Amino acid sequence: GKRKRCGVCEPCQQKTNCGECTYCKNRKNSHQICKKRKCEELKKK
DNA sequence: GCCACCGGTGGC
DNA sequence: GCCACCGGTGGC
Ligand SMILES: [Zn+2]
Ligand SMILES: [Zn+2]
Repeated sequence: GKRKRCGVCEPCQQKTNCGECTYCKNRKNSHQICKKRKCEELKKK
């Protein structure tokens, strides 16, 4: 295996959740990070 | 065929 | 136990 976030992309440097995406609005049930914090390198295969 | 997203689970 | 990657696929 599993890749780790890069830690330096703009999403990785975000310090707070966007509060408006589907994953933010469903935080208590979602297994997914805020769409605005998802690492740009993890979006690539 | 695309892609948002469910949910199993690896890594800590 | 929590976080959130990632395989698979429902819904389009
Ligand atoms: Zn968000
Ligand atoms: Zn990153």
